[PDB]
Amino acid sequence: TAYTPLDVAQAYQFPEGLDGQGQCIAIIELGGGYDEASLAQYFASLGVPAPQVVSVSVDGASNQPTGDPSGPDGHVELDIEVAGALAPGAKFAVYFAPNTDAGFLDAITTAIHDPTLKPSVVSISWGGPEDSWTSAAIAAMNRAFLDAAALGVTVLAAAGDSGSTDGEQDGLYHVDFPAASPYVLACGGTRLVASGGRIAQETVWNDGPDGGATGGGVSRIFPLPAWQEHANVPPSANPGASSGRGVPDLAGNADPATGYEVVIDGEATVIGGTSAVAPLFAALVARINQKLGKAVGYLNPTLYQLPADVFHDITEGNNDIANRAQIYQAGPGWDPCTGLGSPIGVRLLQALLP
Ligand SMILES: [Ca+2]
Repeated sequence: TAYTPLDVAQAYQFPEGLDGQGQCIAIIELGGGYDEASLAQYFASLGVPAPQVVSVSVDGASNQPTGDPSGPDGHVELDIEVAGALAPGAKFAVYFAPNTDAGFLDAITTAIHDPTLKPSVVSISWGGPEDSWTSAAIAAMNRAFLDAAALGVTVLAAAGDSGSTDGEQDGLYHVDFPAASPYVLACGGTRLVASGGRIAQETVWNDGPDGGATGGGVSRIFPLPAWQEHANVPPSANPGASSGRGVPDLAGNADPATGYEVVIDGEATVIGGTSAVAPLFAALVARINQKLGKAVGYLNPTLYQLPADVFHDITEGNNDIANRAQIYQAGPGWDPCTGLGSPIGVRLLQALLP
């Protein structure tokens, strides 16, 4: 199967009447590139206004599509098409930086502080397991997310496509950064079966070692935040059992099997992965900021205090691609596969009207 971004949104009941207008959404890109007119073509087919999109060169990098769908272009255009389709009245801001610790950082800090585009939400679909980041990068990164929160900016982050071990093949369980940061809205992945706006089934994304699986777990670097105390986060599965930030916060369709119908470098194709969820939730936020007349910024503490019925709870599956230990597994309420679960659009917004 497969769906357009609009089908997913309708599955998650995104609130109607909101196009994200007046909201600028930033997107972080670590290479590759998009073709403007081509994007403008994709939206038309979806029957949506083509959003205004701008490229910002960071550290000497820029919008440079290579033509390889499977290269960074697939990543760039999936980001813009998924969020562009759902918040088309919003201005889009794409920061390209070199694929590095530093370039990643300067991209995040430039968007966050950008005195002209002024993004209210930041969608990030890049990362690496948190134990592979320097201390310096980790510190500057959190300093930047802190800065986000303070400026009223909502930062979302894909939590990874390589199950509970995150492609760090050493036998232990690992979560990705920046999803692990508590200042970030960590986005996991699921397999959505849905029709007519009603969700039939929504399970943890896990197509095995080779099909990809949502990232998810418990950070042994960032401690359990106060707001996760009632979420029933388990200690890390790794030996030592320490206490830590449960990853993700929210989850949404990412299974390629039930993927997104896109157009990447001219070809029609169906792709999934968690790098689609963060731009997806990025559009929801923008619609909500639009409704309230104010940017919602940092949501994490709020989210964990809202009524559970604000979310579609995912209770079946596990994100273990490494073994048959079923680490970690989905369950009632918060779980280290899907978080609180998939947000219910109208419900999220209702609970945020003051
Ligand atoms: Ca659950």
